Amino acid sequence: LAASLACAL
Repeated sequence: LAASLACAL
């Protein structure tokens, strides 16, 4: 979840 937030942004 954490990495997917960073990736999205």
